[PDB]
Amino acid sequence: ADLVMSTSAAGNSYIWRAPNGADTTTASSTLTIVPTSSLYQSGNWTLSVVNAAGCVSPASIASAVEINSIPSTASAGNNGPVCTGTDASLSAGTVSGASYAWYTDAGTSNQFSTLQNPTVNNLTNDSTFYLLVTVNGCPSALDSTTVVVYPLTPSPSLPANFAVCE
Amino acid sequence: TGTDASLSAGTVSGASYAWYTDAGTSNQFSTLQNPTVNNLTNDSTFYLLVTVNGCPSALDSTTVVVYPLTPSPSLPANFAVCE
Repeated sequence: ADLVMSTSAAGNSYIWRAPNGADTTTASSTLTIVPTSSLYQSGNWTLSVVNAAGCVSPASIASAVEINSIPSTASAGNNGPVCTGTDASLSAGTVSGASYAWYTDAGTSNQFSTLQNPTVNNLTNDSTFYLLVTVNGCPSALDSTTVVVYPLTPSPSLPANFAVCE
Repeated sequence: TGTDASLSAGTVSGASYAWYTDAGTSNQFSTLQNPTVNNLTNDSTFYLLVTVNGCPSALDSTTVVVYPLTPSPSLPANFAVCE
């Protein structure tokens, strides 16, 4: 994600100091760092400004930036084939402390559940479900699963109505 | 032959697990400690990497051996008896 830092301070030019000493400038009160850059680094950032007389302000109190990694995905699946009309359950792998979120659509707007292994009610067809796993606020890609519904059992066949003598 | 199977891996301190369908670990199979395997009809093999603090630990192949098909039992040919 882009790293965005800004001030409200007035100045003619703004001086941005990276934790590792990298030092850049801009005319704007807002600096955006695109993550290809040598400045896309975590740690304590400081700012100082320079006015029209060429005078540089004291540096600001550092603001920490915490760049989090993107977690790996959880294994995801379900209990296996389900008889048409009955209940089923989903399954997700355990990772270190993380929240789980299941969605009813690939576009994760319709929240299904927040459980590690939620159940699914009344499957009559091959509904799919989508899993996100979030650690320290960072979601881990997305994992689709399909619960396969077995075909309906055909009726057994008996002889036609008949009669016998005593 | 024809049924399901499961894989197994030892527990180590916090580590991620990754199983591959090939020695060249480009085709991700699963990320579970002990994932299942569906429909084995032959001796498929699987490959395990274990990663700690970003460092993968060599590679470990396993083979799930599939038993040979049960032969059909043999009965006498069609026959008849009197009441």
